[PDB]
Amino acid sequence: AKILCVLYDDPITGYPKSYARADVPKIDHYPGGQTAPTPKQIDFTPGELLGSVSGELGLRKYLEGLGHTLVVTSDKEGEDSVFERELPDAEIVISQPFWPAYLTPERIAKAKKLKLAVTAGIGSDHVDLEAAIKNGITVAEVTYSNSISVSEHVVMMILSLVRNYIPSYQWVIKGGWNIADCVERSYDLEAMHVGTVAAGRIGLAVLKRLKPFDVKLHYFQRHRLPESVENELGLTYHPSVEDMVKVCDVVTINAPLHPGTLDLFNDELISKMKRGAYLVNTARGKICNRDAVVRALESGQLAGYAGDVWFPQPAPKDHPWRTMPHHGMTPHISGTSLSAQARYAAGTREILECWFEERPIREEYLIVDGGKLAGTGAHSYTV
Amino acid sequence: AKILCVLYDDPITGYPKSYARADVPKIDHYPGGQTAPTPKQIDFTPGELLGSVSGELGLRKYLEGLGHTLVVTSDKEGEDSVFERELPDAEIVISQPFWPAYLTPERIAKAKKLKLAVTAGIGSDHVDLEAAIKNGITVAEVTYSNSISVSEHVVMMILSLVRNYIPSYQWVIKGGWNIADCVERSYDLEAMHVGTVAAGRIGLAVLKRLKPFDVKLHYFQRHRLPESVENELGLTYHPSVEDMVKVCDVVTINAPLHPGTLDLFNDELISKMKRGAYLVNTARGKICNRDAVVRALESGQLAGYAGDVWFPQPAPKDHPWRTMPHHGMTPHISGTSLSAQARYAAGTREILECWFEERPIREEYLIVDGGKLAGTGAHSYTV
Ligand SMILES: NC(=O)c1ccc[n+]([C@@H]2O[C@H](COP(=O)([O-])OP(=O)(O)OC[C@H]3O[C@@H](n4cnc5c(N)ncnc54)[C@H](OP(=O)(O)O)[C@@H]3O)[C@@H](O)[C@H]2O)c1
Ligand SMILES: NC(=O)c1ccc[n+]([C@@H]2O[C@H](COP(=O)([O-])OP(=O)(O)OC[C@H]3O[C@@H](n4cnc5c(N)ncnc54)[C@H](OP(=O)(O)O)[C@@H]3O)[C@@H](O)[C@H]2O)c1
Repeated sequence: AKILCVLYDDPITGYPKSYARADVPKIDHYPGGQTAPTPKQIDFTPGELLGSVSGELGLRKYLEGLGHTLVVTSDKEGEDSVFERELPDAEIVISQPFWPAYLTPERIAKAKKLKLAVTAGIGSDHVDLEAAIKNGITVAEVTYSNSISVSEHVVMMILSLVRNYIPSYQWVIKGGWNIADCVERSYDLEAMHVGTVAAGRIGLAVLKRLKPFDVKLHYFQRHRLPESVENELGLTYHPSVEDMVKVCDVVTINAPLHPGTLDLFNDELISKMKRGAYLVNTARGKICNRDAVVRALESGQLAGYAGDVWFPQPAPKDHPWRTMPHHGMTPHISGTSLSAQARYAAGTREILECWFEERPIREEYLIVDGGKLAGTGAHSYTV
Repeated sequence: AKILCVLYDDPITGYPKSYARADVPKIDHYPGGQTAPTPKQIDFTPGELLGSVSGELGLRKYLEGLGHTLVVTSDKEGEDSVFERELPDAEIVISQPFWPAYLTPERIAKAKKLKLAVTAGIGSDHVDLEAAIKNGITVAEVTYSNSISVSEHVVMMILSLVRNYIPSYQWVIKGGWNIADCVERSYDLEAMHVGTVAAGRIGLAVLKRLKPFDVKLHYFQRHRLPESVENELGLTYHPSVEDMVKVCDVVTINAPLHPGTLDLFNDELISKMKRGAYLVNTARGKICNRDAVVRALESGQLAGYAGDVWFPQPAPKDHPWRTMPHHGMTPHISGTSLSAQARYAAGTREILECWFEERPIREEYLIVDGGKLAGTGAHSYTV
């Protein structure tokens, strides 16, 4: 069998020979009890670069040792590329959302042998779920593997927007001081109203982290959390996005991309937010209308916007989120920290082992299986 | 009486005509129960720029209503400055740590009428305390007014260093994507060992905010906290800084500048930290040896440094912290967010109202009074 694995390029300075620290903390389990991934073995040391071409997610010796062939490449765009050329032979396709091999219906129609599409990470919107259901393709992702990582990125970006971190760092590099230029748009987060769209693995983790900042917490999702959980964190639930955003100084989006959330934050919804509200989006790019975000930033309806997710990915050189005012963007990185890579690489291997040993894949990893949304997919997604 | 007040310049784009938001949250008290400042009146709306020359800390109408004069300038360095020229006459001198009117022994000795030195903010190391003591000068500061603001900046900076926020932002601006370049030094904070030097108003607030990030917490002070709080936040006490930093992935400094902390983090102490440790200093610049920090970053002993405090202030154009590798600096801004300004501006007025009506200044505002360290000064400072 042939496994088709798309990963991002090595660093332009070469694949690293050393690292800033000697190791990473050992993460045994996640909040709520889900165990860390359980592959029989890992062919890497946590802390190493696994998500790039040279890292191979630590998969080669395990796969080739079973008699399979593994194609690793970063070349994912075009019909004469390595990905789309190898696709008709692939039984298994793997890729990361940070450098996603888009599985369109046209590409799935060509992938005659494809049975398993693995998201090395969290979030399978780059796969056409409707077409995968149609063709009997199983879709899995490493649920929870980088949820905590993203929640850290969120609190970081909220604080950077509100406190005006990045323009202030820029005065340091320009040789200035310019206190009044830094702080004429610098506020404390303390006692602001913060609301999250979704209170799942990331959302709940953001709410727990936000709590000791003494903010007023808000959340909107289709199903409420346990009342006991709400009272312990001081949460107000809202039946609609609209009802939540109208009283929020800061909004975080932590929902998956599916028809319920596509183009959710458009001109209309953003106009219902508070004047000068801050918007953070580490979820998926297309949940916010690209031009509606730019446009509320230029007017001041949004005081700032930040996130790591774009559409498409990679973002083109002229993508307007690069140049819109008052942003604190990164490329899609929060879920591919070295710490997180250790977890979703182990989880990717666990899924493969389950596939090739004809053991069932963890129910929480599943998105679609047997021609339907299944597992976490039926809980979090819509088609 | 004459009040001489030193403030930073208005923005180079002009004193703002509008703000990103309509108001800021009203802060009633601080954690632990200390009330917010209690002036009889304020002549500003919270959220306005008060710490620049045009803001005047909202003091002019009040002071001139009583027949006093108020002289305001930013020109503060050297014997040939508006500040030094106006000083021999002043009964009261006010400045902010972010743009500090340094009250050396020489300047204090020439201030023939000086009886009160107020810090519009927190931290009175810019006043020579021994000379104030000897000359019978009251030194006061608005205790707690921006402690929470700094605790926010700290967590922002820890996350930025560890997750590698700023270089990844620059890849966005350069038109790139470059995941592996961003994340070859990107880590999660989760389960790292983090310790603070001091667990005071800032340091405790830092520890409370870091706890739900699931770090292992450490601290060092001169006075150990009781069991109740050490057990409630999972704190490990260390009897010295040396003992703390050798087990810490991340170190925060949150003590005042006095002889017990001057040059604390020198080459020798920094060399006992873990290889690849991250160092955050929102406390005072001189607590870290300027060149030792540069050396440790150039050698990889420190994986990152970040803070907002420099020496001297303003830092000159060629100050090596602007250009050392792997920094996430800002100018001195954390304690002068618009929200923090409302509090210490109200606190400056409360102190002046107490001065002129011969009411006692809040003991906790006091640093030196009656020829000795007093109030908070005796709790936190040494001479
Ligand atoms: N590097 C990154 O930036 C990064 C990394 C990982 C994940 N992500 C994104 O973040 C998504 C979620 O992460 P996760 O680990 O927290 O997954 P999760 O644990 O399954 O949580 C998803 C939550 O979205 C809720 N929600 C679903 N549909 C909604 C809707 N139409 N409106 C409002 N809320 C809705 C769901 O709750 P209800 O059923 O009650 O509505 C669920 O609680 C992922 O799918 C991925 O797209 C980004
Ligand atoms: N904008 C800014 O960046 C900003 C704003 C405000 C303040 N600051 C700086 O941060 C300092 C602290 O702020 P704060 O609000 O937390 O004042 P604070 O409530 O008095 O806290 C002072 C803490 O320093 C401790 N400490 C004192 N001497 C020490 C020593 N020799 N070694 C180790 N720890 C020592 C004290 O604990 P022990 O007595 O037990 O040792 C105390 O917990 C301020 O003095 C100021 O310089 C910066």
